[PDB]
Amino acid sequence: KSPNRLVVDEAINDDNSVVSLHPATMEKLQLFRGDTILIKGKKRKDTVCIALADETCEEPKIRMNKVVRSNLRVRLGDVISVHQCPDVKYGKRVHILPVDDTVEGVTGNLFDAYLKPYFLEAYRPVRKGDLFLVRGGMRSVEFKVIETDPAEYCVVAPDTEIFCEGEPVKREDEERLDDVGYDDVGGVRKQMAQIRELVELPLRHPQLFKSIGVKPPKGILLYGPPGSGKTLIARAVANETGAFFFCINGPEIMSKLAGESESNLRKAFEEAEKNAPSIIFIDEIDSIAPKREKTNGEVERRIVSQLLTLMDGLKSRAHVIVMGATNRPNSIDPALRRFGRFDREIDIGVPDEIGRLEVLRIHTKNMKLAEDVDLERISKDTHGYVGADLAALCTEAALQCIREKMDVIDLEDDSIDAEILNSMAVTNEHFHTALGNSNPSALRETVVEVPNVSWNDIGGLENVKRELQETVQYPVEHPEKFEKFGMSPSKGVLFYGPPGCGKTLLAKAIANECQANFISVKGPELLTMWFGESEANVREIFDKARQSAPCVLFFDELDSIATQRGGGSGGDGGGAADRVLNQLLTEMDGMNAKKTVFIIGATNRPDIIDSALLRPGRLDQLIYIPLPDEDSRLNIFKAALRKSPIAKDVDIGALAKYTQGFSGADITEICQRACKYAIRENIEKDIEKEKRRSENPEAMEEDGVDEVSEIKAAHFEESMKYARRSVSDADIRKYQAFAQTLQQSRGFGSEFRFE
Amino acid sequence: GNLFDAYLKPYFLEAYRPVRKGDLFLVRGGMRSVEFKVIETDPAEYCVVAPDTEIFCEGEPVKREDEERLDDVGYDDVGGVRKQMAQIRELVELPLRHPQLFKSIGVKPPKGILLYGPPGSGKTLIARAVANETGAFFFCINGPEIMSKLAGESESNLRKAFEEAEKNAPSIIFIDEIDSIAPKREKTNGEVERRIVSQLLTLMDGLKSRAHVIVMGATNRPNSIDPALRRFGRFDREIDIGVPDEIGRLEVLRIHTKNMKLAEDVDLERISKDTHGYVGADLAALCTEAALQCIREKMDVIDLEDDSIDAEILNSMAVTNEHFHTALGNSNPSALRETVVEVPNVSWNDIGGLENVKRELQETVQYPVEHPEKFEKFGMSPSKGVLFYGPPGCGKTLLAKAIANECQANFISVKGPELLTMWFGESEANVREIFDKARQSAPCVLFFDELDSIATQRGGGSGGDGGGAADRVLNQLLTEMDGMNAKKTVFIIGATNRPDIIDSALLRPGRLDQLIYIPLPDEDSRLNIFKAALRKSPIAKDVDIGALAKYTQGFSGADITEICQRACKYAIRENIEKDIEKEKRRSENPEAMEEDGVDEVSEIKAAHFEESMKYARRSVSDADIRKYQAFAQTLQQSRGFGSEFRFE
Ligand SMILES: Nc1ncnc2c1ncn2[C@@H]1O[C@H](COP(=O)(O)OP(=O)(O)O)[C@@H](O)[C@H]1O
Ligand SMILES: Nc1ncnc2c1ncn2[C@@H]1O[C@H](COP(=O)(O)OP(=O)(O)O)[C@@H](O)[C@H]1O
Ligand SMILES: Nc1ncnc2c1ncn2[C@@H]1O[C@H](COP(=O)(O)OP(=O)(O)O)[C@@H](O)[C@H]1O
Ligand SMILES: Nc1ncnc2c1ncn2[C@@H]1O[C@H](COP(=O)(O)OP(=O)(O)O)[C@@H](O)[C@H]1O
Repeated sequence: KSPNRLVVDEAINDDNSVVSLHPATMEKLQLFRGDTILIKGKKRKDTVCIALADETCEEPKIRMNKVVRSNLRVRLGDVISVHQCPDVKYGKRVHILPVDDTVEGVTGNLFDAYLKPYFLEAYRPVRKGDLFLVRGGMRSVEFKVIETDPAEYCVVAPDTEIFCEGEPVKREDEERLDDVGYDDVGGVRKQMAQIRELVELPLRHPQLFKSIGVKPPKGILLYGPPGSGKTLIARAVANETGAFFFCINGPEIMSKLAGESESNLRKAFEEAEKNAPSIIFIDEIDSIAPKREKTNGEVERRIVSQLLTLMDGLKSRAHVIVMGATNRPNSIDPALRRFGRFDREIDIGVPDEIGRLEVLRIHTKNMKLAEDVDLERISKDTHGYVGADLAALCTEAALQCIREKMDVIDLEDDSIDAEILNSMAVTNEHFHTALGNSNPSALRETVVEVPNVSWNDIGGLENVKRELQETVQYPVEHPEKFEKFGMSPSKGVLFYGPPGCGKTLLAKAIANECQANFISVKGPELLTMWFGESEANVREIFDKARQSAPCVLFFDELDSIATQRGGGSGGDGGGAADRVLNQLLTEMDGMNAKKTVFIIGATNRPDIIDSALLRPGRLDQLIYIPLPDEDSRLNIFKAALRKSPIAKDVDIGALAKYTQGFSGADITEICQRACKYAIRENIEKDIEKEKRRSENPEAMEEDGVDEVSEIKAAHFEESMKYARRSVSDADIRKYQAFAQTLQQSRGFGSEFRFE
Repeated sequence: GNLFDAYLKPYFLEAYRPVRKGDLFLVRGGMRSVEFKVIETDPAEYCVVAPDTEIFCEGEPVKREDEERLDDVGYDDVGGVRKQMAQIRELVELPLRHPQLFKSIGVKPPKGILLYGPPGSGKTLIARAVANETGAFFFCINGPEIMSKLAGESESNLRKAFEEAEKNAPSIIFIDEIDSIAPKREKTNGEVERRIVSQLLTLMDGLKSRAHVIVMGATNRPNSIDPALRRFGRFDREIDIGVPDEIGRLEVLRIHTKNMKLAEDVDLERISKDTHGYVGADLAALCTEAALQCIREKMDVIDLEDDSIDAEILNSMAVTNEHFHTALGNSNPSALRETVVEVPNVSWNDIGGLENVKRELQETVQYPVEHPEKFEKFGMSPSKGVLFYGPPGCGKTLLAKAIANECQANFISVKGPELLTMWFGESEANVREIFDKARQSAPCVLFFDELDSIATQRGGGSGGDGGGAADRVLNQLLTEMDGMNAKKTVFIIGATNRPDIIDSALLRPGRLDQLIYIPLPDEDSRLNIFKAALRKSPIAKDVDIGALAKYTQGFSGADITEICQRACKYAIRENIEKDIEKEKRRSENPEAMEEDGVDEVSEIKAAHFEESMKYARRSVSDADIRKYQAFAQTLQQSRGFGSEFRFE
């Protein structure tokens, strides 16, 4: 294996003529940064590129994009040869023609529309016969290079002539460059990695499994909310590995007559086996094999059995992978997930803020977004949006831009000029309107997130922070030393104290600091899961916690369900609170084996909490969160005002001294009322602009920077007029009569000295 | 490749294995097994392999003769089911190994066997092993395949199978997934659904006389099928293939890694301890994932490609502990909710004190079962109901586990929340199922914990006046305990923390009528508990323990364990801070020397114990002790009766 032989890799930058290598890789071949490098591919193909040094890449791997790989007829992870050749010289004339399959409906000067920005200031190497993709005008166009002066390869220069006259060329056997790839899917990085590591061996190296004799995975079930992108992921995996893709739709198979439905699956399996390696995607598999409780027999029980038979009908491996897709794991019957039929399961959940931003950037790559568009704000605003909703939002923004452009020009005809299409810019107003018009679809889904709260957002509670670190961070980040002492740490924490003191913030901060997933569940949410209880849902939550390890499972508002039976709980009819409490106890007893899931509970009435929760193996550790002291009150005031442009004539310290018995929520409410007063004052000052000009039309422009109207001492004094304490004095002593009994430290202070 | 150095060189290394011309042998390696057939040898027919003996191997592979495959399932390919394997072997040894004897004796042999357990537990594996190791003919019937086909064809397939099996007697018919063919009669689906099952029943009676044919069913739950299948003659035998225990899981892991070259650092015992709720299929998948991870790591550095990997390359792959750890972390169990019938590892030495309770438990439990021939001599039947009461966290569950282990009896643990969680639209059979699982596992100890949730008195000391959940379960428990007295080898032990509010229906004779009070440990027992909790922790030499026991008054065993846990956490923090010094010093001075002179143990010192004792909390108030004493004395009647009864 010569040093000039490497393994291709996917690149972060999507430039069509840029290849990234580590400096150590280039040192072995005398390659320098910014040079011109030839790469040889398969089936007698080759390309020319330029090199950039990136330290993130590794020596064995070379980074390229999809277009270069398509030109080289190679796939990801394949082996290529890299050579250097200084014969690449400046060319005089290069003749390029577009592809007929992509230029339908657009007629005009494609030169200034696409090629002029494409070759502007970039010395992109060009080889005769290759193809490249240009994105613009809300579409993508394939251009195939026809001729060039310097033999086969050349460098485009400002003085180089670019010939483009001629009819569009006809597509050859080369694959489409607009098909789905790994760059067309966003927010599913972990699941994408799992699927890639599951399917890399059976697909990229099939014959190896004839030699080793180990059975590769066969059945994969993807589940998630509709529109989350299961089919997109399947198609991307199939395309980027070069596999043959056969798509089976559940409605189509089920709709057809009996016997035909059984024959279609057999034909599909036969074709996939004959065209191995291949991927069979059974879209919407829930319709074919529903749960056995349906009690509908005859034909309903035939095909599913046949399906099971045909799942076992694959007598031996044939480089064939079946990929199911449903909405809920419990929707299908258990017999489908036996050993050999469907062994692998992946959850494609609703994306988070970063995933939503990635999807938005994916769906706007053909659009010319204006400079004022802020996709980060849109990603923050869209909560409960699946990728389909984001795609629809982008389409609506594009359509609004098209409507605004057509409002002023009556283009009509049959083909819009390419320059006109490229001149359309989508602004922030279109996105705002489309976002306001649209509605989410995955609001009720349990979100598994990594919170943004850190320790710096919490005012005080330093001892609680230290105890939480010792309790949570060490068992997971440093597990190799806990086993040395032979003592297994407890995984149950219960925060108790006055309401609005920072228990949820502490849970989010400890989840974020350990870089662990966070799941938040409330008592009303547990009770709302139908009073004709579907008792599996609670278990589902723990299941979602089990596959997301490491994770922090936070239960809030336990006082609604976790009250003692009869002694301190209303509703003696029962069946709702007691049932959920028993299910929680059983799940917490059964969760001890995961070793990486921490359960945190919060309550505001620790005296009436059920004693069954405090037993070992359950939330047996108790932490008391008190009202913040004056230093912590100063910290909370500073934290609440981290963004508000507060005026310089402020004290804050006397605010902390004055606010006794006020919780953090009360401080936040005081700041909110001060902000409202400042808003009112700013509005009244803005009204002066209209009033003065109405009283005198000859008034001059007074728009000398907008009046900030900072939070001044007057606003704070007005807000403090009705500042209400949320906790009475009796609450503090009630909590103290539980903390001291749960500490046993008033009489044990430095009184145990032994040698 | 060079199969010689790959397989034969280690096979004949230092072993003087006799070799006969014409035989075959199996060599395991490279994640596979290879059959080698001996062709020739110099000393006539038999010879002894020696280091100076030439080994010729050049030539094409031979073609398989009528000899059976050596990779087929056998008794060594099944693990963790030793008792059930013995039962099946003793049930099928006579009809299969000695068939014609049943034409002479005239006694009807067993015909129908139903194996049940969680999916993936290994029912088909057991059936195939039994069929192969007895030389019987094996016909496999799959429920989905029979049910899927059209009407009339489904009835004809069973008839053809029975005809073929009878014509090729002795034989075993395995009806895999029999639950689909004959579900419970409550399905209320008629016509075809009622045809085949009836036909099945007919074909179960269609075997007019014995024909050296054994039918072997396989379902998931005994109550899933209709009762008419288990009539006299159709399906008379039933075996439960439950989820394996730690030893069974270790056996399965060793079974599935016999073709793999495990590295020296692999500790399968830790994996067996870690995997809880894993059926054999899950363990097989885990081993396959570890092997695949090893293959990926090996392919990461070499681009072998071609079409056939060299045998030496395959044999060079070693599976390490990191691969097993990663695969175990990735995998998830499948039998978590199954009732586990285990033999606990707790012994008397793990319990601090309670010597009188240990003696009473021995007299109550061990003697009636280990020495039953002398109880009948006196003519008095011992009671089988014990109720532990006392403060929480004092060792009632430990006592139950220890008494189960000392008698070498199975242990089943059930909690009140588990009983209530069995749907509030109660499937009332589940409680009975537990007792049924106790009945077939005799001798067994059935331990009920946290009875205070369901066993409170009706109305007087129980919340939720709507009813239907706690009272129903209490009535079912009373009925089952009344009906359990006939087994003579099942002991029911209950534990509660509020004996004053317990229902008086439980204390009647024939039920948990014996009461034992477990008190807070005394100072000697506190010393014993401190010693037991620290049996593995490397405690420092500057410790007293005795003054710890003296100081901890009103602290339960759980409190002592929590104190030790907090001390361990403090030691962990100190060790982490000391480890950070290795990075800090080298960052402040890159020319620092290697200070890795054995890892700092950071033993539990007096400072850690003193820090932990700062917030050491008593879990029981002083009122709890007197509340329990106001029940113990009334349940003992011994304050006024001490050595006051002297008669001759
Ligand atoms: N994670 C994602 N990234 C980018 N696009 C997505 C994503 N999820 C869904 N989409 C878009 O949604 C459209 C249809 O979604 P689809 O995959 O059919 O839904 P389902 O997964 O329920 O079958 C696709 O055209 C795709 O562009
Ligand atoms: N110690 C604190 N530091 C910063 N913010 C706080 C603190 N305590 C309360 N807050 C504010 O109070 C609001 C709600 O408090 P929350 O944590 O929900 O109360 P609880 O602990 O009762 O759930 C949060 O938005 C948070 O900003
Ligand atoms: N006790 C066991 N020992 C060894 N392997 C087992 C055991 N139980 C299950 N397996 C493995 O599980 C695989 C399939 O299990 P199977 O017997 O088909 O499940 P079921 O019993 O539900 O039909 C078999 O290939 C076997 O190797
Ligand atoms: N006498 C004792 N000897 C040893 N350990 C004990 C003792 N009492 C309590 N423990 C410890 O307390 C923990 C839980 O006690 P447990 O037996 O569950 O209490 P309960 O009897 O209320 O069920 C166990 O892990 C055990 O190690």
